[PDB]
Amino acid sequence: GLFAGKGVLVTGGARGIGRAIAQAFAREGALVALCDLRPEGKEVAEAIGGAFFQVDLEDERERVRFVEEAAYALGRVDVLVNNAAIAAPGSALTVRLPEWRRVLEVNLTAPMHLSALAAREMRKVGGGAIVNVASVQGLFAEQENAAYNASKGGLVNLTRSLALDLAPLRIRVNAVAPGAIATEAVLEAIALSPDPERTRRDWEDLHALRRLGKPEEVAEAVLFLASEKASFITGAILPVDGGMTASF
Amino acid sequence: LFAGKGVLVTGGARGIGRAIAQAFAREGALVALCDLRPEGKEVAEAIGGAFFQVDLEDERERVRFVEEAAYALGRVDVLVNNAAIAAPGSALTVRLPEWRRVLEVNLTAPMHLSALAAREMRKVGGGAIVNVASVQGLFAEQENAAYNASKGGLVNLTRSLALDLAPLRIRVNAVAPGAIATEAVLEAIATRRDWEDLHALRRLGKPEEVAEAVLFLASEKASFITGAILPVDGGMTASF
Amino acid sequence: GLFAGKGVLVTGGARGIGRAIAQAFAREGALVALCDLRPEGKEVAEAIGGAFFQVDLEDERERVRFVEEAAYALGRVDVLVNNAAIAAPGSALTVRLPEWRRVLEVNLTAPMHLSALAAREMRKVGGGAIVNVASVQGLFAEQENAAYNASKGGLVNLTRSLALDLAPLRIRVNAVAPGAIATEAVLEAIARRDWEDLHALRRLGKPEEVAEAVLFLASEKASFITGAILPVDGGMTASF
Amino acid sequence: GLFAGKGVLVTGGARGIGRAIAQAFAREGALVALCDLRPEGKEVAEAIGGAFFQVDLEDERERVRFVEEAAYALGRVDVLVNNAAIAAPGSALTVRLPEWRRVLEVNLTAPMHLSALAAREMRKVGGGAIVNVASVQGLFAEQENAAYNASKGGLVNLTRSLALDLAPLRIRVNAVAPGAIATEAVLEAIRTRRDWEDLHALRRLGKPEEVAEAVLFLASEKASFITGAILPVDGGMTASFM
Ligand SMILES: NC(=O)c1ccc[n+]([C@@H]2O[C@H](COP(=O)([O-])OP(=O)(O)OC[C@H]3O[C@@H](n4cnc5c(N)ncnc54)[C@H](O)[C@@H]3O)[C@@H](O)[C@H]2O)c1
Ligand SMILES: NC(=O)c1ccc[n+]([C@@H]2O[C@H](COP(=O)([O-])OP(=O)(O)OC[C@H]3O[C@@H](n4cnc5c(N)ncnc54)[C@H](O)[C@@H]3O)[C@@H](O)[C@H]2O)c1
Ligand SMILES: NC(=O)c1ccc[n+]([C@@H]2O[C@H](COP(=O)([O-])OP(=O)(O)OC[C@H]3O[C@@H](n4cnc5c(N)ncnc54)[C@H](O)[C@@H]3O)[C@@H](O)[C@H]2O)c1
Ligand SMILES: NC(=O)c1ccc[n+]([C@@H]2O[C@H](COP(=O)([O-])OP(=O)(O)OC[C@H]3O[C@@H](n4cnc5c(N)ncnc54)[C@H](O)[C@@H]3O)[C@@H](O)[C@H]2O)c1
Repeated sequence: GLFAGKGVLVTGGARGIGRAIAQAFAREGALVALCDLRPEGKEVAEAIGGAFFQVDLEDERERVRFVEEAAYALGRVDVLVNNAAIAAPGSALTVRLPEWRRVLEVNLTAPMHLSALAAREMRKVGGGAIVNVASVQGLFAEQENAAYNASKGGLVNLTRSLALDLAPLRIRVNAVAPGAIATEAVLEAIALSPDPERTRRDWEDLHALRRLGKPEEVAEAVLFLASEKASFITGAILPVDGGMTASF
Repeated sequence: LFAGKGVLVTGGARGIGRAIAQAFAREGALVALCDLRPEGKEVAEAIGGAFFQVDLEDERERVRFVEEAAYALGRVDVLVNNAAIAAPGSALTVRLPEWRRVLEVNLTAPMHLSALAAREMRKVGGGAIVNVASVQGLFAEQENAAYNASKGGLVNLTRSLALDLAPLRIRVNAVAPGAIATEAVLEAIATRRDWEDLHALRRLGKPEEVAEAVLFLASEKASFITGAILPVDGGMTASF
Repeated sequence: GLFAGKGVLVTGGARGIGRAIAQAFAREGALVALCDLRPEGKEVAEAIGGAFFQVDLEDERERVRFVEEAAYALGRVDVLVNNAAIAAPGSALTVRLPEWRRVLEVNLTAPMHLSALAAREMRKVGGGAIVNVASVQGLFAEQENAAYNASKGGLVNLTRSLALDLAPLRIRVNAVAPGAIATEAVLEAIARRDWEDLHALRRLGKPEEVAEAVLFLASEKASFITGAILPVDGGMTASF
Repeated sequence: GLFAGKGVLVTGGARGIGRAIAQAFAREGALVALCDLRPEGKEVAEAIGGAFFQVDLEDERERVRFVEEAAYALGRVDVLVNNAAIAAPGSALTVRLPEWRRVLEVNLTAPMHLSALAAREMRKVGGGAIVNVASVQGLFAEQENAAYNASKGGLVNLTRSLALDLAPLRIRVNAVAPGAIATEAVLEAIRTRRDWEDLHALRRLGKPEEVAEAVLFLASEKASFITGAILPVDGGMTASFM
């Protein structure tokens, strides 16, 4: 397929969007290596004949291990998808500094570090592509979600920085900015709200298509940006939000 | 990807438009392209599509194009608004007639054609529209006022269309190309290194590269993408 | 008087934001020349001690006449505020072409033309400033308001174009992008809570609040600000 | 003037834009408290009749102490300007993790923490305003300046987050995004002159005072319906790429 025999690294591929991305790449012929804190990642890799590495991306040593083991296992690195991320509820008034720093480490520092590590391996095969999974919440903010909004905002401009600095290595770097996608994490957030039915309706209506997106739909955008079909696209931020950011 | 689907492409005689027409035809689509330039005839023949000589500045001609194209293809599933013109000059030098002509072709025409095409798309349960804007619709350049204003208008019109056509199951997006090596560019030059260095990839883009982005946005693979503006500029807009 | 003795042109100053802008400049000692199609602009001018010109900005001849007569009355032109605008309800599917074209003429072509005309007067005094009143609806769209969305989107990029081309004449050009403001025009459309909830401040803005932003951008305090689009929306565009 | 009797906190006020900002607020009648790691900030405070606090903004304990002592000295806190910042040359390929983290701490975490601390003081006087000094490099990137581009990008969206969360406390939060400003640091780093200047439509570098004027406006009541906004003060740099 579009990625036959290509080595693809996907962070946080145990479930949700990451899992959809890992499966999409496998369906296109890629040799996939994914990591996650969740042991369920093992099953995902088994189903797609890929490799799984249980990794805590908050730790710089673990990030180094993941790229090394993935590179050795796959034999090459062509694509890196920075999908793993976390959040810490609260505005600047109540978020605790340690939790805030942890979100910045996992959501912003990790993608920066992993991109550098992956780039050095891509150099061996003449280049490659990196896709960062940001969010519409990296372009705009929401109440009580300071750490997430700050870190994703940083990820958006980091994507531009990486695009400029890695262009010489023939590595393109882009990001997708999803709107509300029906992943386990979102279904949980909705189900645990005081009025789940109402919440679901409200979230759906944030999009022009009046429905939540599907993980597979975000995966298709990532696949496109990581493919040679997007050869003149780099440093771009692509919203995959069913029209959310087109109107208030 | 588009086997048997009806696709309308404006300004398909050369450059990006021609590449777009060829790309859809390669994917099995029934393509109807229009242009003022007669060479569009050979493009249609080479890809097995239909050519219509149309002056998009004229509203009657726009109505005629969609009617004739719909009849010829049998259905309309995708519309690509690619045709455009420019009128050199700042607000201080541009003449009103030429300014209005640029707005008619670059902004009014896409609005009108989208409405006409949408009515046909309703017959097949929806579809997709892709507008070819420009980085010069998100930013400006010296002495190119009509182009900058019309393309800026096209960018927000894309958002408007996305909102109003969502109920009809029609997605609407736009691509914003940077410097692409088309006849128009390989004419304005007729500078070289300057334009190339405007991008991080340090080279001009190829028409085919913009076409691939257009095909993606027009495809079901972009099912949750609407109202979006995608730069295809080799990293130009990522830095100054 | 931050603008004491300076000549200021304000379009659409009979009511709403335009009226507030005219009053603000007058309060600061400026010689204000405001135009509008509505007759009540006369009373506004009388109350602030300025000059009123009943003009139909859709007419290019009247636009030329306005700047010429206003310049003569004031003795000099230092600032131009393009505030006049109209809308045509409807999506691309229902808007009439003639109405769409008229919205483009008044909302986009008129500001382009007036800026050029005013710039020639500002040259006499070594430069000046132009402030275009765009809208959040020039950066984003809403349902059934295609003409307004497209024209305001064009006005946003035209502001960038003008800033680039007029810098040589030492004329800064910026735009304000107001969110929901409590003007009679808005009060009519409404005839509430939802519109207020669109802003983080949870209230509609006052015309006077938009005027203050306009005066800032038109002042020397904003000497290194040009080609900028400043939202005056109570936080609306900061979140969904 | 616009800030007569108002308590204003300015970070990194020893030199450059921060110094221009402190001087501007004092010029408008404000009671200014500025901090900086550089001891010469004392001179700025003395010149404008304000208060100086030597502070290492990378340290959370010193940040808490700064707001506490500044609030005590001024008697009230109405405005906070997050101006202090640092950079760490290098792309993601060459930057050292520790320096990258330090840049995030000073450029992004510090403004977040300080905004929270200052907001609690503003609540005592019915609200206030916060202005973050971002950069055009928070909206776009440049070569080999990853830490700065990432932190400023985060600061831009943090500005939106703060605006949404502090609105109820009647606190507006906005940011300015300066282009090339002729600070002593920039004047020393400098064909090179012409190139940097030609990045702006005005074809010249901006003055620190010009950025200060925008900050004053956004922090004033004249900007009462402006919050969560990012205002470029770049002489037209971001209006064009050619
Ligand atoms: N679902 C949405 O609506 C939505 C919208 C916008 C952006 N996104 C982004 O999409 C991505 C995935 O979202 P999701 O909904 O699938 O969420 P998710 O909770 O499933 O998170 C992604 C994966 O990251 C893993 N992970 C988190 N911290 C880790 C760490 N320190 N080490 C290793 N693995 C770690 C998690 O275990 C999880 O499997 C994220 O970057 C998220 O910010 C999602
Ligand atoms: N080439 C670039 O670098 C570049 C950059 C940004 C945006 N774009 C956009 O891409 C599109 C195509 O660009 P291009 O470089 O191929 O230019 P082009 O000169 O080849 O123009 C496209 C086609 O439009 C046709 N056309 C123009 N006015 C027409 C009318 N009234 N009726 C019918 N046909 C008409 C022309 O004959 C031409 O074949 C345009 O919308 C342009 O604005 C191009
Ligand atoms: N009110 C809001 O919420 C809001 C929000 C965003 C942007 N805006 C913008 O602010 C500006 C003023 O808005 P407003 O609410 O006061 O509206 P308004 O209805 O009062 O319109 C402004 C003035 O323009 C005049 N005008 C219109 N067409 C004219 C023509 N051809 N010749 C001469 N005068 C003409 C009108 O008579 C009116 O007095 C407009 O540019 C509008 O798009 C307003
Ligand atoms: N100079 C420019 O061209 C330019 C352009 C865009 C944005 N900016 C922004 O404007 C602001 C000021 O820039 P500047 O040019 O005056 O730079 P600067 O080097 O003078 O730095 C500002 C001040 O911050 C202080 N500072 C740095 N780290 C500190 C710490 N840990 N604790 C306490 N004080 C600390 C420095 O001592 C200095 O006095 C910054 O936020 C910068 O990113 C500057």
